[PDB]
Order: sequence, then C-alpha cells, then structure tokens
Amino acid sequence: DEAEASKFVEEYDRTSQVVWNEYAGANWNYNTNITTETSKILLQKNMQIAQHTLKYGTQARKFDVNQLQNTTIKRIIKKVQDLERAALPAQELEEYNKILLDMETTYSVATVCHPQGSCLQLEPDLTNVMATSRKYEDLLWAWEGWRDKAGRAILQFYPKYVELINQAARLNGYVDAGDSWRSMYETPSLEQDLERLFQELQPLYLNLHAYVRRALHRHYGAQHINLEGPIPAHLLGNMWAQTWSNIYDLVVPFPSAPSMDTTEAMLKQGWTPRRMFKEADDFFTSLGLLPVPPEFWQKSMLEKPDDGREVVCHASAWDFYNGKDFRIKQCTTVNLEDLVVAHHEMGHIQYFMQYKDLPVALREGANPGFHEAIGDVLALSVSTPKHLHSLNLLSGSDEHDINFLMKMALDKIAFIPFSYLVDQWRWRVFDGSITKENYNQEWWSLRLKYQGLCPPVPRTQGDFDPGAKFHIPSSVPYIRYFVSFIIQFQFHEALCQAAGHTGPLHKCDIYQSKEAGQRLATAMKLGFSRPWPEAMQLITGQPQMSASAMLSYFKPLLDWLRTENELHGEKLGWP
Ligand SMILES: *[C@@H]1O[C@H](CO[C@@H]2O[C@@H](C)[C@@H](O)[C@@H](O)[C@@H]2O)[C@@H](O[C@@H]2O[C@H](CO)[C@@H](O[C@@H]3O[C@H](CO)[C@@H](O)[C@H](O)[C@@H]3O)[C@H](O)[C@H]2NC(C)=O)[C@H](O)[C@H]1NC(C)=O
Ligand SMILES: CCC[C@H](N[C@@H](C)C(=O)N1[C@H](C(=O)O)C[C@@H]2CCCC[C@@H]21)C(=O)O
Ligand SMILES: *[C@@H]1O[C@H](CO)[C@@H](O)[C@H](O)[C@H]1NC(C)=O
Ligand SMILES: [Cl-]
Ligand SMILES: [Cl-]
Ligand SMILES: [Zn+2]
Repeated sequence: DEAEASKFVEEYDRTSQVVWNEYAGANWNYNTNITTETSKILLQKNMQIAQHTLKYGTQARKFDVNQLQNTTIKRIIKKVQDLERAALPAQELEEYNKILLDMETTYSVATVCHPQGSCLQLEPDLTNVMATSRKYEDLLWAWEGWRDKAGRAILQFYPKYVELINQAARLNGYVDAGDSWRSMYETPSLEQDLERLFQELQPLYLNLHAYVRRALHRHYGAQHINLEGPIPAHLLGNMWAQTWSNIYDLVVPFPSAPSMDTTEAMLKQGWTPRRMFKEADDFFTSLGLLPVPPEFWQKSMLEKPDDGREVVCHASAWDFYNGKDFRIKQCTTVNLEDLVVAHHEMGHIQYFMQYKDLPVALREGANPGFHEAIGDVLALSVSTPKHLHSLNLLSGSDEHDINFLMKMALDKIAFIPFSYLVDQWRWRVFDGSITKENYNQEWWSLRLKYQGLCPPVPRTQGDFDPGAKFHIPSSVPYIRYFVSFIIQFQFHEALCQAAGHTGPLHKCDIYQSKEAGQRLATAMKLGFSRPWPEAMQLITGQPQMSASAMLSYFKPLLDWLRTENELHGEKLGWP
C-alpha cells in the first residue's frame, strides 16, 4: 500500500533527524577532544543510532519495493533496508564500533620521536618535513618513522575490521564490503568505466613521471634514481606521494620565469585560517551560491587547539542533520595547499546546504564523487595566476603558462594513479584475494604497477603501510577521489563555457559567474534523489564521466612533456 509506505518514510525522516543530530554531536565532541569521557559517550550514541537503524530497517524490509509505484518513496525504502553495521549481532556491533574508534584514535595520536629529542605529529610537523626537506636521509626518517608508528600499530586491528565490515555487508545482501561500497554509484559497469578513464590518463601520467624522475636524478644523484625504474616514495613532497606539488622547486620547466613564494606572501600579508575560509565563502557567494550560516563561524574548529586538547586533525566537513548547523574541523596551516583544502571542505558544506530540504535518506551527493568535486572545481579557478594575482599572492608568457600547468599537474595528474589504487587494494582485501599474510606486499605491488613508485626501505613482516594513510583506519572509501578528479575537470569545462570563457581551458576563472553557480545549484539540489547521470547532464549537457576535459586542460603540457622527454631520451614507464 502506497499510503503505508509514504507514512513510513515520513516517520523515518522525522525520527532520523533527531537521532542523527545527537550522534553527530557526540562524534564531533570526540573528534575535537579525544578523551576517555567523549569516547565513552560516543560508543554509547553508537548503540543508540543503531537501535533506530535496526528498528526502521526491519520495518523497511517488510515492504515489497517491487510493488511500490512512487519512485522517490521506493528509493528511500530500498536504501533504509540497508542497515550497515546495525545488521550485526549486538556483540559484534560493539566490537566493530570499538575497533573503528581504536583505529582512528591510534592514527590520530601517533607521533615519531628522535631518541632524546622531540616527538613530531603528522600535522604540521611531519607534513612540513615531507614538503620542504631536500635531504634523502631526513625524508627517509619521516617516511619510515610514520609507517613504523602509525601503520604498524593499525595492523593488530585490521583483520578483525575486515571480518566485521564484511559480515555486516553480507547481512545487508552484498557479497562483501567492497561490493557494498561500489553499489553507492549504482553503476554496474563501474570497474570497467574507471579502468578506461585510468587508461586515458596514462600518457600524461607516464610523461609527468619520467620528467619528474629525471629532475630527481639531477638533485638526489644517479646512485639514488634509476632513470628506467620506479621513483622512491619519499621524494615527492608528500607523505603518500599522492600529490607532488611541494617539489615544484625541483622540477620548474622555466626557472627563468620566477614564481612568488605564495606561503611567504600569505604569511607576510597576515592571512589566517579564518581569512582562508572567508575567501572560499566569497567565491561561493560570487557564483550566487549560499553563504555559510553565522553558526558555522561560531562552531567550526578552523585551527589546531593550543590548549593541550588532543584532536583528529584530518580536515572534514560536518552535517548535523537539522538544516542549520554545518561545520568544518581542520587544523589549518597558512599556505596554498591548505587554501585548496579549505575550498574542498567548503564545497561539502555547500552541498549540505543545497540539499538540506530533502529527506535525510536522499541527503548525499549524486554519487560520492560529486560530493568531493564541488569545492575542487572552485579551487581550480582560485589557483589560476590571474586569481592569485588578485589576491596579491602572485606578481602573459608561454613560460609562466607551462610553469602553471606543471604546478597543476603535480597535484592533479600525480593523484590519478594514487586515487585509483587505494580501493583497488581494499576491494581485493574485502573480497578475500589479499589475506593478512600479504596486505603489505599487494599494496607495494600496486604502488609499483599504477604509480611507478618503490619503497626507499625494504618492507618487513609486521609492516602495514596502508594503515599510515588516514582513510584506511578511518574506513572512508577512496575511489570517490578518483571520480572527483576526472569529473571536476568536466565541470570546470562546462562552467567555463556557460560563463562565456573562450581560449585555453586552463586560463578560465569562473569567479562571479551566476550562470556557472546556477548549473551547480540545480545539480546539488537533486541530492541523491535521482541516478547521477542526471546531475552530470544538468552540469555538462551530457551524462557520462569522461577524461576528455582533463586531457584538454593539460594538452599544452602534454605537448611540452613529450618534446622534453624525447629530447632527453626518456624511457617512459618502469618494469
Ligand atoms: C512521489 O512522491 C514524492 C515525495 O512526496 C513527498 O514525500 C512523501 C513521503 C509524502 O510526504 C508526500 O506527500 C510528499 O509530498 C513527490 O515529490 C514531491 O513533489 C512535491 C510537489 O510536486 C514537491 O514540492 C515542491 O515543494 C517546494 C518546496 O520545497 C515548492 O516550493 C515547490 O513549488 C514544489 O511544490 C516535493 O519537493 C517533492 N518531494 C521530494 C522529496 O521529491 C512526487 O511528486 C511523487 N511522484 C508522483 C508519481 O506523483
Ligand atoms: C572524512 C573525509 C575527509 C576528507 N579530508 C580531505 C582533507 C581528504 O582526505 N582529501 C584526500 C586526501 O587528502 O587523501 C584528497 C581529497 C582531494 C583534495 C583535497 C583533500 C581531499 C574529505 O574532506 O574528503
Ligand atoms: C574536553 O572533554 C572533557 C572530557 O569530556 C570535558 O570535560 C572538557 O570540558 C572538554 N574540553 C573542551 C574544549 O570542550
Ligand atoms: Cl605507503
Ligand atoms: Cl566512494
Ligand atoms: Zn572531501
């Protein structure tokens, strides 16, 4: 009966708001204030939101969704029938919740210490080492140290996490957790679709990789860089080698065309974390999109507390499920990398605000990729030399242009293989083809195969390098970032065309375009109410994911890399 189904969705929606709001409160409090106490209230509210999920979920499963005519209702009920962890028996649920908490806590409080010297946390200290040291041995100390302290300490938890997450997936009708994660795209051809996108980025990626390898060879010496082999994973300016723009100084295409020290510019001009968020807010409002509410400025944690409070530093954006309270929790350092991060997070806030009037079951991105893409799209415009000039962080030439595209490539292109491999690994862990006997080995096998990277120190038994990357102990799916990086360029392209830009796509800055804002807004308003091809069609006027926009953006760089690599005789790739 349609009327009983409609009443159920109404009752689900009012009751979810309340319970989700409380849960979000306690999680927030833990995340911003890791103590025995907040941890206990968190584990408590876990049981509460599960009891709600189990009640409504058991109700939802009694409806034959086949017989439902209204498609919105049908879709809400189908999703409520998935209980996630709340399908587990009470004992296993308690253990699962404890395992997650323990993994996240371990990661978030790990330090790496010099004997008789000072301890370094990941943010800011170890991050700053990976970004600015140009000494092999110091990079190595930070890279190995982090894996020794974060990664190896996660290993004790991960087999049990895999068992429980998979058990929950099976109890919701999936074959394993990885199947459940992939189902969020509602795209049976996902794996194939992503593989093809990955393959189209290989020319750019291999040419980038070879040119960076050459430059590393020049700086670190021939005894440390094989010009036909993988790059050591500690030399790319980032703990995970997932983005390479911190080694821009080593790889500048045109060192004659100098570029401002944007960090020193930000610092010298008294930028603060608050200023960084306010500029993102200005950009969203310039498009005719929504401002963040006053409450956001009062409640968000935009820098690392100095008061001895221990926190989850890893930046994140929060929906409190009442349509009024949205926040960001970021340990913001004043630099360009973090400004892009602030935009990314403000993009999530903007989405929470555009879909806040949907039923809570439909308050998500069209697919998780879309959620990740919004803030990045704006940041692409922010990053342009012309925009950075207007912010007084930079001072025509082909030389400055190739330099710019290189800077962008070191972020965008370098991330393509990393973002692809993380869930290639986890999918295989979840489906049981990687056991705990070879977690680490299979990880490095994909690091090699996709990114062309090798470990600077041979791994041993007891290593679990995956555990040294946040998303792994925190159980946050990763393929969304791969989708994001592809579709963000398609969105930029479409927004630029809508805004009347002509000329090379990389020169576009959509600041203040209402036409561009209006496309984003009508897509974000759909939330999860329709298949994601419809939101794609709304923004871009076609319904597929496609690498052609990102290739078009980087085409002048591709031509330059090819000429450069050919001139030097590079052999692209590695064995
Ligand atoms: C299938 O059912 C959906 C959902 O219906 C809504 O949710 C149910 C659980 C019940 O509570 C329904 O009584 C309830 O309306 C229908 O979608 C809804 O359609 C209405 C009217 O077309 C939309 O209303 C708009 O509301 C805005 C304010 O937000 C007004 O300013 C607009 O002028 C406009 O009238 C409403 O957004 C929409 N709801 C959702 C969540 O999508 C749908 O129409 C129906 N399909 C069929 C076959 O009729
Ligand atoms: C709970 C998820 C937090 C996550 N935190 C950010 C900082 C994050 O982990 N990442 C990913 C990462 O840092 O591994 C890459 C992604 C794209 C560029 C901006 C930062 C984004 C996010 O907001 O998606
Ligand atoms: C941190 O948590 C403790 C223990 O729950 C609490 O008593 C204290 O007031 C909190 N500090 C902040 C900054 O909220
Ligand atoms: Cl690693
Ligand atoms: Cl995802
Ligand atoms: Zn994100």
